[PDB]
Amino acid sequence: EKVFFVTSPIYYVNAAPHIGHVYSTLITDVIGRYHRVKGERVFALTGTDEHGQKVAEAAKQKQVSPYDFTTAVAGEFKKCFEQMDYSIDYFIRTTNEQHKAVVKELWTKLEQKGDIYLGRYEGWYSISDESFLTPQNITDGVDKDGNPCKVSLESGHVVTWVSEENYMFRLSAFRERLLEWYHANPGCIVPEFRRREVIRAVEKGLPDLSVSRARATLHNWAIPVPGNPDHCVYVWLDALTNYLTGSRLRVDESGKEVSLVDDFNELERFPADVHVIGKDILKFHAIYWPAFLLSAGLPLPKKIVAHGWWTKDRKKISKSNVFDPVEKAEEFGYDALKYFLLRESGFSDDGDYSDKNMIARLNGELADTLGNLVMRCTSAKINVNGEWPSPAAYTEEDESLIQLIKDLPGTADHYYLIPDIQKAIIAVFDVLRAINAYVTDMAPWKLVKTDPERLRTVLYITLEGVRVTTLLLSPILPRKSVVIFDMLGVPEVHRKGIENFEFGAVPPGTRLGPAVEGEVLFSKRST
Ligand SMILES: CSCC[C@H](N)C(=O)OP(=O)(O)OC[C@H]1O[C@@H](n2cnc3c(N)ncnc32)[C@H](O)[C@@H]1O
Repeated sequence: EKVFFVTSPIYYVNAAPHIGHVYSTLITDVIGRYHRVKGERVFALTGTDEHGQKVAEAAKQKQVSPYDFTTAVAGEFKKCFEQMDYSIDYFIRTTNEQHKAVVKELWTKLEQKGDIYLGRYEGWYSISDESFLTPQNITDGVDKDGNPCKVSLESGHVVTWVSEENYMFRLSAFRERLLEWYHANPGCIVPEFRRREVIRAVEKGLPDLSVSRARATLHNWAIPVPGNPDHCVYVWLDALTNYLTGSRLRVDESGKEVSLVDDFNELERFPADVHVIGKDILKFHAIYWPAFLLSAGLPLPKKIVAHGWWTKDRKKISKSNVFDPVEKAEEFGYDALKYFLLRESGFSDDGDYSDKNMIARLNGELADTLGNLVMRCTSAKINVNGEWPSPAAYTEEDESLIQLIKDLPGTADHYYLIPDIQKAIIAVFDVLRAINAYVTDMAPWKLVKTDPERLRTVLYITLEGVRVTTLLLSPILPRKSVVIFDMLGVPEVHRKGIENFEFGAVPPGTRLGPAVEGEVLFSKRST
């Protein structure tokens, strides 16, 4: 047993944060959260990637030193993510000294086992992606200022030629072993098809990788290569090591580091259980990262979730679709927008954000299915005693609904683990819709007069239903799930832990929380 260790990719500090990074870190957060709700110990980890030519030149463009610039931008990121009301255990920065120590340690480790040598790289490169590309991965396209240039087929950004004496990691040595790892662990890359892509790529062949760069090129704004000040460590070998650094930092109550353990075992975090990333950076996480680790005698991660790219109104996120997530959060609600991001598309798909679409999913899932159920379920009209009634005899119809509620956890457990947050959300909302049909059917408004003894069995099942679903929706709706429980008057101990996935863990005679006359759970908006 280990600390469950979930990651978010650390982001380039060249520009303000947006929905893309909020999205990636939310997925990180939800996986971390669910596992905590399971009662497991967890370490979630978002951060910023600060070194390298991309950011270095981003600082030059804004007429200011990288030190001042990166600190400032990295600050916008901590602010955004604080306001997004997450629950991550650390915000890492590659400018941090303890990190640098680890990168140098890893570098040395790799050198030691003869898998780094001094070579050349003569080929293409995208500064904007800090990615080496082969000629097949570039095409003709327009420079800014209209000039003919070469653009990346992956990114679309400008690619410049590079002819440098660089340090080379022996990636080609590791293709057969990588291929075993992909096959030995047929669920280590999700969604499935993105796995297949990785395997096709590795099936063809791997060249050795340039893991250092000419100091000059980077504007001296990267971690030096050990034993050779003339070089700096490739931004990605630096950036990828952030996962190993967070696994070795010890953190205090204010979220600041205090110490860097010598060994990764001391904190029982490494290797990552889930590396949430974007499809755009798969090759580094699924080919490079594991290759480095094997070289160095380290463990490999368990799972890499590579997701799709958001767009707004089908047009791509605006360099020049203004998208402030914190405002859309203030507009519609923070849990509401978290939900929408997680529900509106799965990891296989390139989601398309639309205000009107979210108004729909708010008004017709959160408000009208979930919210609606709760408002009836807890009411002086139906629940005249404001308690949890004792169940009478169970109808077969009762037993059907219950079986759905008994099963619902085990199913969502798989989907959360896959991970597929979408097929875990619907899974719950299938059970919420059922619970709702049942109640319309049983007509408890009528039963309060005809058959109070039967109304006990109806109200109780509903309540336990609404409870087990809300419990399993916690990581999606962290703040509203607490409001739901408060209305239900569930004890705090029954809001966490697998013991409370059991049907009927809250016993009858439990008193409902106070009834506020205005209290609406989710607010129906204009179309
Ligand atoms: C070892 S980690 C080093 C990573 C490196 N520092 C880096 O890649 O920096 P970066 O800010 O350009 O990263 C872009 C990342 O943000 C998300 N993302 C961005 N745009 C998105 C969108 N439109 N939709 C969904 N997700 C998006 C997505 O996760 C993608 O990988």
